[PDB]
Amino acid sequence: SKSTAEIRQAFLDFFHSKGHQVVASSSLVPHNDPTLLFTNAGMNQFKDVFLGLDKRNYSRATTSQRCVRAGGKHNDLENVGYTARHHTFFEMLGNFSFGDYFKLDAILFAWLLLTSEKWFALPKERLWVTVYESDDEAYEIWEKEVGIPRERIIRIGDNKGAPYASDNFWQMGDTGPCGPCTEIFYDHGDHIWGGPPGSPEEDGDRYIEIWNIVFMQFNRQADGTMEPLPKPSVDTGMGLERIAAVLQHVNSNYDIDLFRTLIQAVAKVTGATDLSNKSLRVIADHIRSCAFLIADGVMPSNENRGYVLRRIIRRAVRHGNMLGAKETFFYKLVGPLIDVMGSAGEDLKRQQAQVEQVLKTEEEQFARTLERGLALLDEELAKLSGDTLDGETAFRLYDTYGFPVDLTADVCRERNIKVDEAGFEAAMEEQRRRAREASGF
Ligand SMILES: Nc1ncnc2c1ncn2[C@@H]1O[C@H](COP(=O)(O)OP(=O)(O)CP(=O)(O)O)[C@@H](O)[C@H]1O
Ligand SMILES: [Mg+2]
Ligand SMILES: [Mg+2]
Ligand SMILES: [Mg+2]
Repeated sequence: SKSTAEIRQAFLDFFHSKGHQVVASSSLVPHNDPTLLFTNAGMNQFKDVFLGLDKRNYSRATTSQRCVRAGGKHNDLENVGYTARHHTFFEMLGNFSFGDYFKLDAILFAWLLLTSEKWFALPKERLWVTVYESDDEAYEIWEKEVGIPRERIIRIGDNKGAPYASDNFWQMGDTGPCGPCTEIFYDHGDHIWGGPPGSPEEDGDRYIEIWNIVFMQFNRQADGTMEPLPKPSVDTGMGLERIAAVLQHVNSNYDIDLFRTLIQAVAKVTGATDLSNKSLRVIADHIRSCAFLIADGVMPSNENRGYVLRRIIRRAVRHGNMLGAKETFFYKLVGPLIDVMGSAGEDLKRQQAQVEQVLKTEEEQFARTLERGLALLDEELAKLSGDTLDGETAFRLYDTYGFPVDLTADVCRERNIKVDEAGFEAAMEEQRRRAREASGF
């Protein structure tokens, strides 16, 4: 089968050959949005083009966008290591039409790439699609132009309990370009728990969402009102790792060549003996988000973007501990990461020394308190009655040992114990009040 690298290039080559302009991935740091924490979709760099405020020399584009979903609208941090299909850092393969082709040709491009003998040659019987319930045009295309049997075409309405709140209405922000979308799913087999989309068991890893094709129609305003876009457009997004899994005949994103190699590197530097566990997969994922965030200019801190980075670094170091790592390890995975990323690893390669030093410093700093915090936590979980750790202990872990609340919660989750988050937030504010009271400002 093709390697992840070959799949990335094949996708871009397909669209370049179909008249699309190849455009480089944008940074993980949003160029001009204070609002958005990290780039979480291929659309972000084209946002103003879809709005009609910015014009390109080209009417169609294609990119492999590095994305991080670890906060805000789309936060997948707590899915990492629990689902087959979620990363913090991942690449979104996209094709974009800026007032060019619309619904029919978008759907055909996708079906061709996925099912053509000349291209990915996936079997049609394993593919399922969804459309926005009111999108009769997309439905008819799939049914009569592509020939999907009706039993594999699923209409999805406002299933998130509000107007336009739907798995088939795509909107990356509270404002900005958005629209109904049609999505292609692959059935990984009945040995896997989960139902098709539109069932209460859709969240299972059996029917995995591969490719999301958005029909950009509206600009959503702060009033929540939908203003029509000047030109109807197309924004699609396919997960590189997810399509790599399908193509390499594996069910989990972590079973693809890239992660098999990365996970091996993780086991090597930590001394882990298991070929896979939650922690090996978590660290493999985290090095990608941490290294690439640093390479894109994000520095660890206790505020905003810097804190999300710091939080991810520290969770990876904690998982390293659980594997039994005996020396500073996390920064040692930057080399191995650069290598598995191929052409998408060249920016990181340039900044390898900087990134390794940031990660080494951060891990060494946290190591001062980690084991002692873990001992305290273990001590408090042993004397705990009930399924919830009080927010006082969580605050103590934070205040003295530098455990972010989600790191503490991550440890507790593994033992079937919850963390009283409100109790933690209350403790945090009371300290803020003490700081105001004493300082006087
Ligand atoms: N955390 C993540 N890890 C890996 N791939 C992801 C991802 N989030 C999204 N993708 C991929 O990017 C594509 C387009 O993004 P979209 O915003 O539609 O994702 P989504 O959040 O609907 C997928 P899911 O329902 O599985 O979370 C998806 O079809 C999926 O293939
Ligand atoms: Mg999601
Ligand atoms: Mg989805
Ligand atoms: Mg989607």
